Amino acid sequence: QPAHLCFRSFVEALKVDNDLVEINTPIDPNLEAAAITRRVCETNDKAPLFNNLIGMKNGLFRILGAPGSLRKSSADRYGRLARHLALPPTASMREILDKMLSASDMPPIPPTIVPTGPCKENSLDDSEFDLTELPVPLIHKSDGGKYIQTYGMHIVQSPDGTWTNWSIARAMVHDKNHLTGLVIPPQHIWQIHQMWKKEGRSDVPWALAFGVPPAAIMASSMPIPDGVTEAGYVGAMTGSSLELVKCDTNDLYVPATSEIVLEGTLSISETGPEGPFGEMHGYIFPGDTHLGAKYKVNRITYRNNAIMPMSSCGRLTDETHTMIGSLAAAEIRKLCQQNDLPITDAFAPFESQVTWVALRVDTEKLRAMKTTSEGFRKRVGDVVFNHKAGYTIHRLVLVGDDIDVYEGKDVLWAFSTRCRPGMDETLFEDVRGLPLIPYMGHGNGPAHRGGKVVSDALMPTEYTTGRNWEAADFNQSYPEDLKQKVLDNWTKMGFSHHHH
Amino acid sequence: QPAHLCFRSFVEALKVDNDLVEINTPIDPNLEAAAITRRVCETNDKAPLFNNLIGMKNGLFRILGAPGSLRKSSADRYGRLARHLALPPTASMREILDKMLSASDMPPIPPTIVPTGPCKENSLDDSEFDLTELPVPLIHKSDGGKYIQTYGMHIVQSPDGTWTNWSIARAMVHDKNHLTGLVIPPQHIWQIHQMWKKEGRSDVPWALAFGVPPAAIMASSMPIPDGVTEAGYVGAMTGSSLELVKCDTNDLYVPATSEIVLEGTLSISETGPEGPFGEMHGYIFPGDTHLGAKYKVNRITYRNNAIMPMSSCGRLTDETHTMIGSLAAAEIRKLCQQNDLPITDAFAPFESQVTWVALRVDTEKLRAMKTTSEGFRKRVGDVVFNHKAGYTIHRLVLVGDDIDVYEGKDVLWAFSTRCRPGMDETLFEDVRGLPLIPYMGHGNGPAHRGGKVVSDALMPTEYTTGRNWEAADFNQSYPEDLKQKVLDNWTKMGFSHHHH
Ligand SMILES: Cc1cc2c3c(c1C)C(C)(C)C[C@H]1C(C(=O)O)=C(c4ccccc4)[C@]4(C(=O)NC(=O)N=C4N2C[C@H](O)[C@H](O)[C@H](O)COP(=O)(O)O)N31
Ligand SMILES: Cc1cc2c3c(c1C)C(C)(C)C[C@H]1C(C(=O)O)=C(c4ccccc4)[C@]4(C(=O)NC(=O)N=C4N2C[C@H](O)[C@H](O)[C@H](O)COP(=O)(O)O)N31
Ligand SMILES: [K+]
Ligand SMILES: [K+]
Ligand SMILES: [K+]
Ligand SMILES: [K+]
Ligand SMILES: [Mn+2]
Ligand SMILES: [Mn+2]
Repeated sequence: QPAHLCFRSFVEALKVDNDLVEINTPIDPNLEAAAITRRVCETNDKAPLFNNLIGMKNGLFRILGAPGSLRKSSADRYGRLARHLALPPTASMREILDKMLSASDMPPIPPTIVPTGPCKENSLDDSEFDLTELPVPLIHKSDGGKYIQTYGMHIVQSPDGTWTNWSIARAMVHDKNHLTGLVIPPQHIWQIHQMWKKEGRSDVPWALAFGVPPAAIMASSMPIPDGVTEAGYVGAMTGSSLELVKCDTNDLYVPATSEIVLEGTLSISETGPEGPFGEMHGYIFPGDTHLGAKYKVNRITYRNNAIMPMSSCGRLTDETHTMIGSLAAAEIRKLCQQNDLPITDAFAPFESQVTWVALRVDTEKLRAMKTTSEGFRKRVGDVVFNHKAGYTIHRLVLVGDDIDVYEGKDVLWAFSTRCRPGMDETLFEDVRGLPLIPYMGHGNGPAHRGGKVVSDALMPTEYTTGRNWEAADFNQSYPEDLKQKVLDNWTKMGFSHHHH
Repeated sequence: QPAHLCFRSFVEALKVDNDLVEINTPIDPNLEAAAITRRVCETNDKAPLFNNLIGMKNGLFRILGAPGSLRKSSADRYGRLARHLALPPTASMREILDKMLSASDMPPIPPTIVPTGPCKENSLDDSEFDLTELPVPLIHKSDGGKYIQTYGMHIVQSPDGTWTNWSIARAMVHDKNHLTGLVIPPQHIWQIHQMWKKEGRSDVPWALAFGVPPAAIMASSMPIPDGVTEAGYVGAMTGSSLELVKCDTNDLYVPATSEIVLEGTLSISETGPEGPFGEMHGYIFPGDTHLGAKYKVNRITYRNNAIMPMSSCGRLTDETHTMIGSLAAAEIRKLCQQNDLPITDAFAPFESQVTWVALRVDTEKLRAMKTTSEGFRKRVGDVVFNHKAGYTIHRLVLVGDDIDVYEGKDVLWAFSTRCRPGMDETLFEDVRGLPLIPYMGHGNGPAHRGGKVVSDALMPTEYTTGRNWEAADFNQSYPEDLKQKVLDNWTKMGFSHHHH
């Protein structure tokens, strides 16, 4: 089966790519696996596969770290993401995000139910497993639990059966048969949870599948619209109906090739201690435990020689940056276009800790709108910050057509030189904020409200008559024939490969 | 003579350092020399020495580009700056800025007058030179003139004789015996010019010395206090009295080893077209010519085989970043300390196009002040933005003790995660602004006023009880013994030199 449709095949793809380090000597899931993975993420090294995890029993489990993190080379920087999607390993960010958006104007391709798959090779009933006895990692030294769930997919369905959501949300072991985790507004797992709570009759049927088809974990990390079943969106994007098997203990359906599946319920009434956790923005607040949602596990099924993917998240660069930021930016690009705004490209610069999105403006279209910065900033921020796709983003930077938003240095240049602090910005205090950002939940103001801004790095003539500068750079401040002569004589004169 | 005291010796030092490319074939001063130099600056290559400049006659002149730009290696990144100051080539930014500040609490060491020096080896009187016939560079394709002056020192003295200022300000050729250039508030050349204008009796005696002692061009680029003669400050910093010779046609004194000296007057009444120029923030606005100050040249003296230093300035990284930004930041650090503010370090991140300064706070001292963000931001911004040392800086970022302000990635991390937009910021609209920033002079508001901000990236507990987080990074979220084990086993496991 293809790498984008089968996690086991994805691991083989990383090996073939010379992008895997297999570690066959004993590694402790208490911090060691995650420390190695953290080092990998901070240095853009090969992904680690821990084949000999201290505490692994009866097949549960090996760990793959850094599944969606960056490669060292510029030419295949995003190759691990490309390998989630059947794209060439040299694919650009633009090409990856376009692939992720391509299903948004296609009919869904609903999944196909099959009678069995590798995820049924082994099972443990409620008398046979204990989550406290598995080699669940302690990911950061101050975490408030062992975070089993950093790269699996939660599966919950609306009470009326019409929407099945797949998403990533963290969860940690509570006791032998429970997890606690984040379930917070406006996330779809929370929206669905609320539907069950208002119905008031039963806990939410739930499954958590680890080592799912890579294309499915990508959509799990993307804020596709309310009501849209991720499986059919992935089917459309990949051109293939995903094969799913029914859970044993409930009527949810999981990918046939899932490495590990937990089946059970998400409580509509119970909570338990959750966190703290070393989060996407690079911080942990030791001791800041709060009550989180509580999951009961009734059954485990798993592949022979199951592999658990793990994100050792925090400071740059890991899945919480490459996937959360970029996929939010993609959805924001589309949202803006659907609201008739002249946005061509969007990206969350890593330098911003993926709290900014830079929006590239088609300034020919902007000029035709015969508008102003104040008005335009207001319109953009209203669209984005009132929508779920804008949840994680606290600063929008509007830039003109000369800026490549996928290049952080160029975004920082434009922001620092073209947006006058205060005057060229509009603050938004009556929008939902992301509490996980330290300046929100641990800051001076409301944890859940405000703290957002549109920063307009469009110059005045971009609204009127057109760009009225040239850059003072090699590219723009010298004629073509001279530039080429300089380049052609560069090594001859005594000065200093694409792939590397 | 030492490299820090003699420009010719500095050029030899760069050669010895394997940090020079000598180009002995003909190079056109019309764009080609500056294009090569621009490429060097954008790639951190070796400095170019153009020994065969088309139009060089009777010894005027060779060009050295990129004299204060960066080296490629991390270990000697700032080595060219270190070579201005007799520091080891591995000197840190902190060490360079401390050297530049060291004279601020020392007695001046006044200069020594000597009867002659190399700068008197050749001369051209007013019947013998024509500035339009020298190989003056066109630095950017849209510049409004040939900018002879990008790395020399203007020398002007107060009418009462008590202050002699040395500074860098650009100037271009106007005609055979005049330059035009920027002379703008609050710069010392402008302050002195104003004194002569109010006296109303004569034009300002002036000299412009190119290829001065490297320690002197550093102080020329630094906003040392009003009234302080740079020569005595350099003397103190270097521990040696600078040797100066008298001009032939006026009573100013120039460094004995200056490569090229122009003597004449800065008019108190005349102006001429100046600019546009590709400036420090990375832009040129073609056609934006404005009236500038007008200089009359009466005499040229020069060394045999004179070398003109040239900054091909614009986008990162060149002298306008390494020297303007860093030296402003140094002076701001000292200013803050002298105003009893608990600042330990300051740097202008290159990523900000040197429009920001990050201020590292001693948060033990801050806690003892029993203050708040609003109050502290206000106090810091009042000190800095009401002072000349703050002129070029539009954003101050306050960070706590865990942030290395000399590392832009860490400044950007702290700004993006710890400063809530709006709430954690104070805008300053009634301060002098830097018109050269595009969002000022070519922006939506007053060109010369406002557009400044203090952004407080101190977390709330840094004002009260102390830091209450750990970073989710390799360094902070794993114990020492584990980190060391990981590092020791890194290459053994299969993962990937200081000098490179
Ligand atoms: C990739 C990824 C992702 C994620 C995550 C992760 C990862 C790796 C981890 C590691 C686990 C971390 C964590 C966190 C931390 O940082 O901790 C986080 C946060 C983030 C932001 C926000 C808030 C939170 C999470 C949780 O927990 N919760 C939630 O909520 N979310 C989330 N995410 C996101 C998501 O996935 C999206 O958003 C979609 O979109 C969903 O879907 P829908 O369907 O709903 O749309 N997480
Ligand atoms: C290093 C350097 C420096 C500079 C420069 C340069 C360089 C290389 C060039 C290339 C030539 C460029 C130019 C520009 C452009 O960019 O164009 C500029 C600007 C900048 C900012 C601001 C405004 C302007 C100059 C002019 O022009 N003007 C002035 O004013 N200034 C200046 N600078 C600064 C200075 O030097 C300081 O500031 C001190 O400090 C002085 O001294 P005192 O004594 O007064 O204190 N420049
Ligand atoms: K999703
Ligand atoms: K603007
Ligand atoms: K100066
Ligand atoms: K703050
Ligand atoms: Mn969803
Ligand atoms: Mn001065």
